[PDB]
Amino acid sequence: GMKLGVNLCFAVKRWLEPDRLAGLVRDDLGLEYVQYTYDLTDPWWPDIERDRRAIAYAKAFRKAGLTIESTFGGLASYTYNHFLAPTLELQSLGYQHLKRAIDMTAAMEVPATGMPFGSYSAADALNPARREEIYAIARDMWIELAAYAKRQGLSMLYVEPVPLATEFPSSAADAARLMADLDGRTEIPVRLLVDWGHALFEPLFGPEADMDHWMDLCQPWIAAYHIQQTDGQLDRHWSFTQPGVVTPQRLQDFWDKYALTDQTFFAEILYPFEARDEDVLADMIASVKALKAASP
Amino acid sequence: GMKLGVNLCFAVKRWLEPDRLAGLVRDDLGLEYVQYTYDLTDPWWPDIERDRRAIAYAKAFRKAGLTIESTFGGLASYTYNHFLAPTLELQSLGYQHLKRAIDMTAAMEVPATGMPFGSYSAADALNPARREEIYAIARDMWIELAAYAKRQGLSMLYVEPVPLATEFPSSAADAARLMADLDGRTEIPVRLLVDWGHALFEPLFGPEADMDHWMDLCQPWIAAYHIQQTDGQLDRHWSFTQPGVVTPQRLQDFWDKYALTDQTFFAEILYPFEARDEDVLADMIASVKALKAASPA
Ligand SMILES: [Cl-]
Ligand SMILES: [Cl-]
Ligand SMILES: [Cl-]
Ligand SMILES: [Fe+3]
Ligand SMILES: [Fe+3]
Ligand SMILES: [Mn+2]
Ligand SMILES: [Mn+2]
Repeated sequence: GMKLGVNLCFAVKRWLEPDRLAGLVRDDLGLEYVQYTYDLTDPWWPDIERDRRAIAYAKAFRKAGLTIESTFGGLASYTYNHFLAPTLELQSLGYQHLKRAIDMTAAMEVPATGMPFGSYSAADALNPARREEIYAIARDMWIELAAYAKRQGLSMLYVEPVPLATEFPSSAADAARLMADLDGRTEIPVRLLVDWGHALFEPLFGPEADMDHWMDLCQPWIAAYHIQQTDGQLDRHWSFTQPGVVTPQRLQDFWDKYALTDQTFFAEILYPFEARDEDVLADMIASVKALKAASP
Repeated sequence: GMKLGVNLCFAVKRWLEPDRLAGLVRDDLGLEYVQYTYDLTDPWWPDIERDRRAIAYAKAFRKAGLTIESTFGGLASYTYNHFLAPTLELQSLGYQHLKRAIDMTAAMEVPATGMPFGSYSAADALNPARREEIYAIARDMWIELAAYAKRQGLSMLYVEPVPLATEFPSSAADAARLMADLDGRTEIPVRLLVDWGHALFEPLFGPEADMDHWMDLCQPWIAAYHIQQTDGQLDRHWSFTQPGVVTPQRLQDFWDKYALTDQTFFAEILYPFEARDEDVLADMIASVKALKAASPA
């Protein structure tokens, strides 16, 4: 069936021991394809200690026979505005964040990394001229960072669109424009990672909260996915033990409809900090079994 | 009335212009006491750019007539395990995290900073020997960091207990132990900031999920609070337009019962990222109006 994976966001703060985490993904989840989260080792940490730990993960995962296909921004990263921030200095700290995340990913010998693109201030979000001026700087920064990433040995970067009018890209049309702006201008490809819970967010996208609309405008650029359960009313990141609009069969039918091959459906499931480790692990296991029960 | 303040977590990613943020707290929320969040300027950022931005917020708030009483950890910070992490290198990254936060706080001329103490890994959380080993290192770290803070001009550090058995301090008994261990050993005081949603978390604390139990074991050490609305079943951080067990009047009755004076009740309200700016702002204003509506004895 569908190529399933897991983003390690479920394990944040909890199963930190590299061999224990690899074993959990292999033996408990029965999954092979992994996306490593910045929420395990912060790009900003001094590089010696950061990379020592990130490399320990990379080694443990290789040894368990798992494939870390990419690293990706998480909640610590998403807290700040990065490339669409309201000052050049803050946008340059976005450059430096991603530059450092690229270094860490190269230390892991992982081929790709990505993140949401960034976020406008409240004032800037309301001002199209301001948005475009900021964006032009951001777009040039990603050209330079693609070149850097290529020199570090990476093969691809990703941008993850978001369900916010105050950020970019939000809509399938926004993502199409970003992808056109970068295509033929970057030394390695910059592609889209589309999160099902973002695309299906109804309050912002209404009748365009629809994955066919994403394929219509963006199919050729979508290189990977985040999957999660949601009611379409907030970005839930629920597991597949929970009810909502993203049934496992809906996922498998999309997979088959578009003849997908290597565009990993990474489960990106978030738990409240205060949930107990045993309950999170049980839930994650039942959730993966629910996903694997879809009929191809 | 009770001493209300606001933690700037509600503004993260949104009202970032320093004078607009300051004016919003002053004019729209009608408040004076502020807790600045690490979520606006990351302690890890390079010092020069980091302090330029942090200092711009400090100056704008001071000019608007607001008092930034402390800086405090937010979600970016809480993502990591820090002082209770399973390797000494990860613990040392927690040390450096707070050291850098102290640098940023001194640059702002803010007198105090704090955060939750840190977090055990899943394996270590179940090994009392490991917990003890890790904690003894953590405690020694905070001693050194209190010495550094004093040298940088700070007056106080805070630890925020949390509603997880995998972290310490969690219970009022944990918090009393940490406080007792550190009292007389630190060059400036290390005190508790208690979040009403953490103390009132029922699934962990059962009948000890209430604030009188916190005063019974910890009163002398609780120097500030986070207030939020909650149903007591998860750590909600709801605003005071929402139903739940932490009513404005209950907060005012607690404030009067214990003769509190300067121990600021900072509203710490969390909004989904995807909520619209104007909806967050409207709700925050109605929430602060609800809090001000409480009736003092
Ligand atoms: Cl572990
Ligand atoms: Cl703004
Ligand atoms: Cl440092
Ligand atoms: Fe996602
Ligand atoms: Fe809190
Ligand atoms: Mn999301
Ligand atoms: Mn909390």
